Amino acid sequence: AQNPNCNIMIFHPTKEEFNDFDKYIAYMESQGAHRAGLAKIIPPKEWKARETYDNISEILIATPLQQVASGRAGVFTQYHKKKKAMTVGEYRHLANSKKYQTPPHQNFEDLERKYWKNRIYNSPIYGADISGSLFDENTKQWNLGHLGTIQDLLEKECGVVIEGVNTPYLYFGMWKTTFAWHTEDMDLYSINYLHLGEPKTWYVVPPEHGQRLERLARELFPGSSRGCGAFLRHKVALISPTVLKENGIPFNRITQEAGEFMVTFPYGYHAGFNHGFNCAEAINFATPRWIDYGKMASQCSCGEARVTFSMDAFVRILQPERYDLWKRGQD
Ligand SMILES: O=C(O)CNC(=O)C(=O)O
Ligand SMILES: [Mg+2]
Ligand code: NI
Ligand SMILES: [Zn+2]
Repeated sequence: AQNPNCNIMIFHPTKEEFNDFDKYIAYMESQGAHRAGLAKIIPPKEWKARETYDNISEILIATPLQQVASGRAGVFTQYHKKKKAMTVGEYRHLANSKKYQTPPHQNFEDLERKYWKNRIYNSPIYGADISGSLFDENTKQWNLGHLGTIQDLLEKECGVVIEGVNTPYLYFGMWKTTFAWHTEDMDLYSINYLHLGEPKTWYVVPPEHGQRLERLARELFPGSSRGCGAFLRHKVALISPTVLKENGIPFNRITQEAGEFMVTFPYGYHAGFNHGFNCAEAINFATPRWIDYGKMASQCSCGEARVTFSMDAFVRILQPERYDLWKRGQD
């Protein structure tokens, strides 16, 4: 078995190897990369996502989210308070203000210590989940707006044509902006490209050990657990590395820098935080290996998780028994 300790693997494809996206994912999996739940891909030196970032300031962040925490430093939830619209140039200036900017620090480890010590005492503002792309249309390789769609993958594997579309999302971050512990919708893959700015630190639980994280979460968030049998689908709970180590949960960590891709694998729980002003682009995708994960994915039916139009068909075809109850949650 390749990668039996479930370490995060880092790949350096050549420009020739960067042509065929599906083939390269399958290669990484041949080497055991999926066992970690997360992999890093450093693009060939010849590749670029676009020519410059000099003209992005007029993108609108229609609904910036202030991420307000409750709990203790290592075990907390966050809720998202909607703020007034602002442009990316206005958000960048905010991120760089004395109230929100990254503190002085020695290295990524010192910054990580400061994040876990102090996150709960601040409410950073995240421009998350913005439909759009920063890849140039002429970028042919690993262009997250030109991937094969999940609907087409389901159709190729299972023969059933379904409605729905699959487009990317932009994320504008600042110091302390936080992504809570989650797997993807329908336990899909994700791919995330850090276009510019400061790093993003990731934490990940191997897919084979995901249920250990779920059991800990039920213990740490006991009211939430009674409310919903899949409350991590709400994307609000944070647990620190120190707490995970105290409770014996297997996990790994890595920091993504500008110009790098990350792939999350089916049922790979992940969480993390931004170091400072940045912009990322991410999208879900599928492979043949995902289908069995999609069939088994948990679902929130309490009403909180509320997701996209396109998840309907995935539930309806892969999980027909759950469909009725899940759809009640959506309506
Ligand atoms: O970058 C973020 O805030 C969150 N991204 C992801 O969870 C992802 O790419 O799967
Ligand atoms: Mg612009
Ligand atoms: Ni994710
Ligand atoms: Zn729920």
